[PDB]
Amino acid sequence: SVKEQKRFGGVLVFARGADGSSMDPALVTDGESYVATGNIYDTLVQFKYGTTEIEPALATSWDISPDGLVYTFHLRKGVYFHQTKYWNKKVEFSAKDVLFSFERQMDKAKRYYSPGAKSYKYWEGMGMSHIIKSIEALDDYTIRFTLNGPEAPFLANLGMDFLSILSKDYADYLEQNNKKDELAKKPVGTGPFKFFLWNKDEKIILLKNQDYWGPKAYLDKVVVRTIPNSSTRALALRTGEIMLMTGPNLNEVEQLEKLPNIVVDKSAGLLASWLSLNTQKKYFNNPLVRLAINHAINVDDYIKVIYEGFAQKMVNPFPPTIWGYNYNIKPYEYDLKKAKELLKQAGYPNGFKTTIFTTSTRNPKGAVFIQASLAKIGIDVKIEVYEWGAYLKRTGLGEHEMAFAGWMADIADPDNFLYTLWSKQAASAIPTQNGSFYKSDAFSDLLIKAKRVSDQKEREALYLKAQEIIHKDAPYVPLAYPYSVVPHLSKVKGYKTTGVSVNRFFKVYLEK
Repeated sequence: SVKEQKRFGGVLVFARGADGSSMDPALVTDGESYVATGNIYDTLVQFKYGTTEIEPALATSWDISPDGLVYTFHLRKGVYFHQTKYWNKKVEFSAKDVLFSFERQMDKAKRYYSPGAKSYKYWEGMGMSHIIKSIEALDDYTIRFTLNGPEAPFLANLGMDFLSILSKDYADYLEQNNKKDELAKKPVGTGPFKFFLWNKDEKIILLKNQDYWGPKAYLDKVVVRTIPNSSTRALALRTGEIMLMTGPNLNEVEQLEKLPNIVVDKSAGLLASWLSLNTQKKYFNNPLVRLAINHAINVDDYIKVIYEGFAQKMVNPFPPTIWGYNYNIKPYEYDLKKAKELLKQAGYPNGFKTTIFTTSTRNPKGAVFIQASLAKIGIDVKIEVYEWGAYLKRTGLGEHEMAFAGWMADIADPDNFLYTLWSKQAASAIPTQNGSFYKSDAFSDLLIKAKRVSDQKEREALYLKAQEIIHKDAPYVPLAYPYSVVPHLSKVKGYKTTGVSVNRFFKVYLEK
């Protein structure tokens, strides 16, 4: 097409607040890491850009048995892994690559990486080894999963970053050179961009993959920059030095959108932001103390000061853009007198001392707000600040007492918040994504039942009840569902804040 033809060509410079931590997405859990990897690797199925809808990817079609127990995937033929300076052999993707990618996480003998701090965190956290009974390559283009029970989220899970398809040929090559760590540094995938370079804490360069199996990327190159100060990042947009950015200072949004040639995209979001309370530690193991903390923080005021109104008050663990949200639950009321009384009832009439962890990139006013709120009931909060990589590591190991936490949905399903972040299964994995170490049988058992039926209304009933239990238990302080807010130059088209895996750049183009 002629309108289409004009979309091709150019360089996009994207900027964000913290670098990624790996080029193997199975080893990490954070959005910043996935900026790069989500462009490099494909999965068996994928989400249609801008949406939460599943469509084919490295599998062209699939059949699911009507008891939910067997999933047969028919793999795309003629797909080749990237050639780069460090891997110049041209190899066709096949069933053995799916087996490598999954079986390394499933079977500890096939871990591939040396013993050390590397961990398949999502796989462990989710209990994927409990879910899958077997994986078979029936032929070079056919993979069959057999499950130990029905698992409603399973198809959508196969779209998630941790189940990206790595190259078994490349792995084997690195193993024989004793350079296995490079699998996570110098990546090889099938996606619409390939890796060119990664300068830690500075930039990653992606180049168009001319041989991509799907519709070709418009852009020739993407430069993903790390600019940690969000004001500096916005000034870089204002000068044209960068072209699209995440994580704006919300008190600058209004001035940005007034400037010529800047657009600020905004949508409701699939995001939640809260305070973890480590329920296995002193004080935070007492429900009355947690309830006091809940009643002492004015979330309406928090959203005004921290988010400048670009957020909705959080009530349940996941946002109301996802089905199954419990609209009947009332948020805990801000009430200082009640909070004080609760602490007195718990045996702490003069409060106690504790610590909050925060990140160097978050607005510093957040931690200060919590400190101030809790000081009103006699809780003396010390603030400790960490860079992002270190923050993920330390909170992953349960070092915190209180810490800020946040999640962007991977899939539009409550399982991706409730089970992945709040279940006993999740709390059992070390490092953990259940940063409150919340351990409730009654809660977790409802989430297990909800995996085992696929009818959405039936699952909804179980999830509504689960949201009641976690609210009663108050193992955290819910704060906000932030809006997605993304400033960019008006010439940058095709980017979407909606849906999941939003930082894939294959649809983005420069208007000409």
